[PDB]
Amino acid sequence: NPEHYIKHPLQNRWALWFFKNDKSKTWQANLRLISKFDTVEDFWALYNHIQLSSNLMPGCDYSLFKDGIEPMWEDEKNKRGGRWLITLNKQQRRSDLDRFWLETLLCLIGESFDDYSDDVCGAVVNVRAKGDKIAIWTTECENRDAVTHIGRVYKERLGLPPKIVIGYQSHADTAKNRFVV
Ligand SMILES: CO[C@@H]1[C@H](O)[C@@H](COP(=O)(O)O[P@](=O)([SeH])OP(=O)(O)O)O[C@H]1n1c[n+](C)c2c(=O)[nH]c(N)nc21
Repeated sequence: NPEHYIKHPLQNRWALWFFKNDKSKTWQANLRLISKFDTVEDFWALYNHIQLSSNLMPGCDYSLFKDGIEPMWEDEKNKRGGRWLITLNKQQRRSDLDRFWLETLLCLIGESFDDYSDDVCGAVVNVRAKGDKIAIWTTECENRDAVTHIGRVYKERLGLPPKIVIGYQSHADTAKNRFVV
């Protein structure tokens, strides 16, 4: 009976990355691979072992990306892409940051965007004194149907009311909203 002893494989293998701001080093040198996983059980083992985003020192990031995609604009799968951005105020560090981030992780590993989950590259949480950010990165900023489907599903999974609007920005511009939902 395979069900009783095999781990549950995920559709993709994922890599978790950590960034710590250190002014001595370049941005790329501050980015480090923590580990990879490709089962539900190994996901939770990693998540349960690491700090909540709300407990990270200001200036740190977590990134969860499909194995083979580095969490940087320069990666072949990100250079023509962009991000759905969730901007948090300082009070939301306490109320929403960790629950939004875990919901974002599950959207990725559970492949929650139907046919368009293949357009997903990964997600990033930035812990910053001026206000935290969470973002889902996708591979092609010109694929309007894929980008807007991901954005609408993401907004509903986060539980954001219609009085909130979230925006999608291309990395080429970051390096202006193209879409809003
Ligand atoms: C070279 O500087 C860039 C960014 O200007 C710098 C800060 O990115 P970042 O840490 O995303 O900005 P925040 O601290 Se949330 O603050 P604002 O976005 O300015 O409100 O971090 C570097 N950086 C940030 N990212 C995401 C990248 C990247 O993908 N590739 C490269 N080459 N650099 C990146």
